[PDB]
Amino acid sequence: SRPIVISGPSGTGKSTLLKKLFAEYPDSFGFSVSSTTRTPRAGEVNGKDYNFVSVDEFKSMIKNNEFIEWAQFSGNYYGSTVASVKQVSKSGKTCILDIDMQGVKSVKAIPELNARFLFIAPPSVEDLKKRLEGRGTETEESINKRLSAAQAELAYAETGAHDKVIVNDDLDKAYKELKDFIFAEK
Ligand SMILES: Nc1nc2c(ncn2[C@@H]2O[C@H](COP(=O)(O)O)[C@@H](O)[C@H]2O)c(=O)[nH]1
Repeated sequence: SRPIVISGPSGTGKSTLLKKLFAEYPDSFGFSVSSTTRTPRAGEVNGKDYNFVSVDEFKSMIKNNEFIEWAQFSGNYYGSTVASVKQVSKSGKTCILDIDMQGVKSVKAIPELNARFLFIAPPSVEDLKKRLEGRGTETEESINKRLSAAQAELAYAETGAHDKVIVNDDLDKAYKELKDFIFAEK
């Protein structure tokens, strides 16, 4: 039951690594489903990817102390709840939290959770830029901000804040590392 917090910039293939994990070990791990006020994307199931809540409900959740941690990103709110983590743990599975660097810093400050920290790094920031540009979705201005956030995360990883850093420069290789880390148990 030590929760594993996984973080890393989007574009690293991080969702595919976890997709594989939950495919191979469906009865061993439970995902912490965060609440968010952003709008759902095609493919996302409310209650599975996120619990999509209004701003009035997310404010009520803040005032009633329902979060382990919460942040804002691009004007929308996101947070991990006490009740989603508690339900996975009482099911008897290992809780996995997929959160950003602000979320990592916050859970670091909660000794009680006793979490493990795994960071999934891009091959390099230049490579991340190529993937984000190759998607065609982002603008010059959002990509620049994402690269600046990924540089801040890599500098924070060199303080020794995570228990393990995986460089995802090949999915199957990073997936073998991820399972080696996890099933080591501590
Ligand atoms: N701190 C924190 N960050 C989160 C949480 N859920 C998702 N994030 C993040 O906020 C960003 C946006 O996620 P997206 O909108 O793509 O699903 C990503 O950096 C992702 O890691 C949460 O519960 N807490």
